Amino acid sequence: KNLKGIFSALLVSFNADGSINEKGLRQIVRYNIDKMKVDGLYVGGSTGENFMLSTEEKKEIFRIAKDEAKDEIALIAQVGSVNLQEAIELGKYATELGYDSLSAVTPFYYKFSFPEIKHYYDSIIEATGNYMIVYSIPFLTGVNIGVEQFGELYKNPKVLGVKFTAGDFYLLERLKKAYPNHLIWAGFDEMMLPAASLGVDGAIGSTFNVNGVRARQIFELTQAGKLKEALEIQHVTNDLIEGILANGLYLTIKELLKLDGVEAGYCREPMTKELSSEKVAFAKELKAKYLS
Amino acid sequence: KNLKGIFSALLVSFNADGSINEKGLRQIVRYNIDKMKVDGLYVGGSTGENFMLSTEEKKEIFRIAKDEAKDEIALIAQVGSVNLQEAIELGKYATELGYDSLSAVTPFYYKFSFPEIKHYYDSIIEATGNYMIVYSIPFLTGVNIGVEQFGELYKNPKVLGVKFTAGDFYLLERLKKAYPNHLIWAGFDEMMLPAASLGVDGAIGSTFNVNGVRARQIFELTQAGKLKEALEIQHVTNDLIEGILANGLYLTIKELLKLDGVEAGYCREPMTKELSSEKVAFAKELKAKYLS
Amino acid sequence: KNLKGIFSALLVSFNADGSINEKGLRQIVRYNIDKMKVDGLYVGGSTGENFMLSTEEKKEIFRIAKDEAKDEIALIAQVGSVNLQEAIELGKYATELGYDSLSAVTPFYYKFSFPEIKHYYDSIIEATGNYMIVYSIPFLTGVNIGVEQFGELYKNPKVLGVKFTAGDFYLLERLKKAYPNHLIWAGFDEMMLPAASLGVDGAIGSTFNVNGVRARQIFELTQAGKLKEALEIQHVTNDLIEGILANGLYLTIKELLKLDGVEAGYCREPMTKELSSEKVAFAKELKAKYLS
Amino acid sequence: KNLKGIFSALLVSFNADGSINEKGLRQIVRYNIDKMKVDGLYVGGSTGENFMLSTEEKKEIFRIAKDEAKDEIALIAQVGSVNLQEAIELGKYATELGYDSLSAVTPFYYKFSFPEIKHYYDSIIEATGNYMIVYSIPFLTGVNIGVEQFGELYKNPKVLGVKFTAGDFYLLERLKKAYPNHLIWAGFDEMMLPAASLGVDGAIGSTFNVNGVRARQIFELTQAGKLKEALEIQHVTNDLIEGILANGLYLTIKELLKLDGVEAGYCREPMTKELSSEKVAFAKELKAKYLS
Repeated sequence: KNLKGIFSALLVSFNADGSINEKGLRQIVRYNIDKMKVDGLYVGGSTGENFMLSTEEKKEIFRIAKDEAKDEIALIAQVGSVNLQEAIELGKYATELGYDSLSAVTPFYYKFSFPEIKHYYDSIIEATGNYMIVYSIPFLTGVNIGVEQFGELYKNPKVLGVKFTAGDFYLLERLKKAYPNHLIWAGFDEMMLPAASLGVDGAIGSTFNVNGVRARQIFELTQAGKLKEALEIQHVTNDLIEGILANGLYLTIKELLKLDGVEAGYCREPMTKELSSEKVAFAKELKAKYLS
Repeated sequence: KNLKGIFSALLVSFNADGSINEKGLRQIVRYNIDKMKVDGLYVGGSTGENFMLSTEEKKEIFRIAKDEAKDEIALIAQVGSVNLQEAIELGKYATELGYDSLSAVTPFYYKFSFPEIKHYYDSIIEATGNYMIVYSIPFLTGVNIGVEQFGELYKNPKVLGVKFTAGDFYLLERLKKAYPNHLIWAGFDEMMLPAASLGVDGAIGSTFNVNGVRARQIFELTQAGKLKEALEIQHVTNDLIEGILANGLYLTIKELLKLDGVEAGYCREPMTKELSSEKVAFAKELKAKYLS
Repeated sequence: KNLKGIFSALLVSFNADGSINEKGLRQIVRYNIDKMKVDGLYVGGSTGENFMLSTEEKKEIFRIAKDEAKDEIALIAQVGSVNLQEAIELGKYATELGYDSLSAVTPFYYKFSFPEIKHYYDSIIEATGNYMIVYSIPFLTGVNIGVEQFGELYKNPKVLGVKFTAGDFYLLERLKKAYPNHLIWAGFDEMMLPAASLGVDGAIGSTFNVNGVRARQIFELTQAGKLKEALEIQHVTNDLIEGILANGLYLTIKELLKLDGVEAGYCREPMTKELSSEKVAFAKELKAKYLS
Repeated sequence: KNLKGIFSALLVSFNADGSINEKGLRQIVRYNIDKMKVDGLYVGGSTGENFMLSTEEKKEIFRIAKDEAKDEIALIAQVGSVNLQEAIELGKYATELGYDSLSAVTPFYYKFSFPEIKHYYDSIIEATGNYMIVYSIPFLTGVNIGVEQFGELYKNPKVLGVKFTAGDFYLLERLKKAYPNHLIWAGFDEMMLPAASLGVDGAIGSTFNVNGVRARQIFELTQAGKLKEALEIQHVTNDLIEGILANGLYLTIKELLKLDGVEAGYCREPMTKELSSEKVAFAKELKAKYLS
């Protein structure tokens, strides 16, 4: 399966007690495939509230997403953790389910050396036999990987490239220059246009769960050099994203899904579980203005 | 029980495959009680390599540590996690095992609001019925709590105080001024003297597993106003700690335990699991210089 | 004069004792106009080694640059300082010489409040009667100005816009969306393409003193939607910039000028004043690969 | 002259137009000598609003301060600048006025290399013949100097030690261990007690202009091992400092000087030049609570 193009970072529907709501999760998967018209789903990322969940819950989500998606789209499994044994267990399970690639966040909390980081990727790859996408998110992890360091990771032929949720466009250019055959997915939806201008191969985004139509337009128009139109659509997109961030990122994407009849559920504690009535009214304004 | 004084942050003995070495873990516990003469153990913190382990492995460690220490010292169980349901489950287990207080790291990775942080602490306390010590470690978590926010957390009468592994001595003084009946444990071993000079109630440290004799001397002498002797002991201690840090923190403390007949074992991947031979020899030099 | 387009941040030629070499400075001005084909010069910026100089030296550079350039190109005078009285003295002098606009760095070193920063700009504008361009360079100053704050600055109708030497492309987009008639000049030469993709109005850059031909090509091709070609030229440009940064930015640009018969002189202490012979040889390789 | 002990960082009296008020500056010098009973004065540092002034103004301040103080106290002249030629000119002037030592902030704004920083210090020392105190203020300058780097600076026998306006007590202890004969002055007044516990040789502080009685008490009680007493006085001191910081640091110290009859005047633009009315009243409350 071609892993280029537009991937939603899959949100998960939770019940009030924090358990997975399977019906709701399935409705989110279907909405992304049928209505957002994504090329793929990136499952178990930050957006899936993954790091607040048990290993069993993470397995449940992988199972559900794949059973619902079947073979209609590409599927990437984020299996990274501070616990390398958990990552390997999850990696094996997603690979056995048929996920097209794994991805793994750089290990965090502790200050791991680069050799420890490389061994972590190499271990998951060896144990699973699957492809690997390096998940880079400096603003959450505090981990910054340089161009030489990416080169060392890329010595393993099963590393396909990087989910680049980072704002350094000089690094972004140098990585494309140095490793032209390795892939890059942009991770900041509000910076899609300038990333696409530097030749990234796709994008993985939480806002694509509701704004997938615009996201594809910006990407395809930019690659075609229709910059004036791409920019107009990036401007509207970012008015919507600005509102979503101000109101509460995951809760507001979910409220926007609910407004279209998707049972997107609660957020998982210790995140705030439910929007206040004021913020629900704010999310309705965003719906009326940008997604009607 | 009295929770003041010197607490070692308990290191864990791992086998080559990353499983727990029960024999070796009870030896580290014994060495702390009998040879380091600590007031208590802080179990499942950063030093215990806790964040790289499964829920079951964390329970095992709590079980073994309590089974060995019995009633002889104070015991604090660090149960914090990005997963609040895990924290609750661990908090209940440790309470049922008889731990004298719980402690929990501020939830990390995601950027949680202060009301979400307070709700996390209040939830663990309500579910367990046990005491709580806030674990503050900004250099790992990126989370900074202010004096006013501590005041809000301390509105819950079961919050005893804070493990302050933080380098802001202005904040430290302000907290002791503002909340005189609440406890503070210093978390940076290499700054014990200046922290004790500001009236902290004890210390929780990784190096006390091997340097617990000097650590008690710095603390007790500083409190008695014997600054001359305390400083001399802090200088030697920091020669040892500078060496430990340069050679590899958890591995070098484990090696120093091994040199005293304690089966401290390997570190847990994704941490480097054993020292290079040259670094083994460096730790033997530290042992000769500072701990024989 | 039109202030859009390509502006070199003017380097200055120093003698061995740190005094201005007039003959060399005029050669630099001429090279930029006649060979780099710039739209204008930005005089007295970081690149001019401005902050290491006396007030009289800054005035002599303004005087010389303007006498050499006459009315052939646009000229912007950076007059910012921690000293507001100095900034006003320089602003008046540059305005009297006929500079097309002033620019001023946000006052730095001390942690100024935003109302202090706004008063600083309004004060320079009132005293001089000239236009003003806000010079934003967070990586040197530690000052970060937000969208709402730019709006307060832009309440003064003499503020034309901002020199944006910063790497936050979400802010960049939001600024162009919120204040579409105010101008933005890109300040990071190695990020020109993605900046131009978002509709910046020009660029101010140190490397344009030698790479002005390619810099204009990237900028014009990007705005025309010729991204494939713009990206190829940005990749070569960045191979050159990477080498310049590794070798020493100001000295290396001066070395590349010298190789074309421009007497670009020494750098000013406390910067290193001269390249080593090894680094001169390195600059010759850059010349042979990228500028021959 | 003995340079150990308590040094006020001299505040400067400005007129409404920003010019030096000589009468007010002499009154501040007198008040420090006669009422605060300081060991000495640190002239031309951040507290003196130095970096917002012209070279001539800085000279006037140095001349006036020495003329007023004569030989009654120690005097240190801060002459550092991004302009090394200015630093040398200022250093020569203060030296020939008879200042007991010079001091110089690490060059800032530009990202200077360590050999450039060392050459800056050696150059000022060579040109003046005077002793040098390294002025380290990381939170303003972003410059961090390590133990080994201080060793390299200390190879010049005229480098006496460091004004440590920094929060790292581990570094503080290491520097005192490594270079026992070199001096350290604490730069943060609100952390005087823990700095004194680690054996610093004195303190240089802005709040000593108004609170030098308690400052000397904390320093001396701490050095005698009377910690419970020192801590009490440190608590009251930090209540006053917390108020001062919240109300506006330099303006509020100046208001407290004015409330004791000293014509401490305005601050210099671009700093806010006078307190708002409500903040005048708050400063009055500080006077009544802590300095009456």
